[PDB]
Amino acid sequence: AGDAEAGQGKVAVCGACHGVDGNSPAPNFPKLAGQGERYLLKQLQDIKAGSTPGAPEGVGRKVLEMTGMLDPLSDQDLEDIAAYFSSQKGSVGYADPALAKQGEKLFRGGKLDQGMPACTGCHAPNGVGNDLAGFPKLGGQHAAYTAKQLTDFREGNRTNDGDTMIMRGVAAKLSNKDIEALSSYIQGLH
Ligand code: HEC
Ligand code: HEC
Repeated sequence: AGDAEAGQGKVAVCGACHGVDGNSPAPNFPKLAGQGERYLLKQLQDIKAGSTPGAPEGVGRKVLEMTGMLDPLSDQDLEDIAAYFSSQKGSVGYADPALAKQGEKLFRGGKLDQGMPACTGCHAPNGVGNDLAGFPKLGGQHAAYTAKQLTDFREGNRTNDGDTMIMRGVAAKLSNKDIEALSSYIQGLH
């Protein structure tokens, strides 16, 4: 576990994009505020490994917008940063019913015809996740971000679910329309 107060001092470069408290309105930059600490730590570690210049291909999580950024930070610094954002208050955004009605049916019901589970079992009915398990909070996340993650899991661009193999398999059954719908619903969910 990290020291949130210490992490508050280690995130100046992050602020422009993620916001000082981890809530920015920038739709492609994920909100970090109130995310589970274990999840954030894993992602920081994975992003650090996959985004360093010369990283071996397919390792970790390669975030182009964060190349080299986490390189000077030690493990404990990443924990402190995770603790800092997890301690912040998340926000909720807009769920357009034209999309979010179908998004809700998918989120709660899955696509059992295609063997795809509902999302609620791991990410909770209100999208708060399960951080003791490391299942991320989704509720309130920017739709464009969420949509990109589901697309990346489906297309094999995001592969840092290897410890569980879960999201690659889930996202494989989602259409572009399904992803748009889910992401809209999730943006307003709490
Ligand atoms: C804008 C140039 C950024 C700066 C500065 C930092 N981050 Fe970032 N972060 C950025 C993007 C575009 C993304 C998403 C990439 C993609 O998949 O589409 C990210 C992602 C993260 C995450 C993952 C969050 C999740 O929900 O899985 C984390 C934990 C993260 N960023 C942390 C982080 C920190 C601690 C930074 C300062 C050291 C930082 N980011 C800067 C864009 C930008
Ligand atoms: C448990 C069996 C799960 C089910 C069913 C679904 N998800 Fe999931 N999801 C799970 C884990 C273990 C992870 C973490 C992978 C990692 O990198 O450690 C996730 C992650 C996501 C994300 C990424 C969130 C982020 O902040 O980047 C998204 C957007 C997500 N999951 C969406 C999602 C949806 C919409 C699902 C139903 C169709 C769903 N997941 C099911 C575990 C599980």
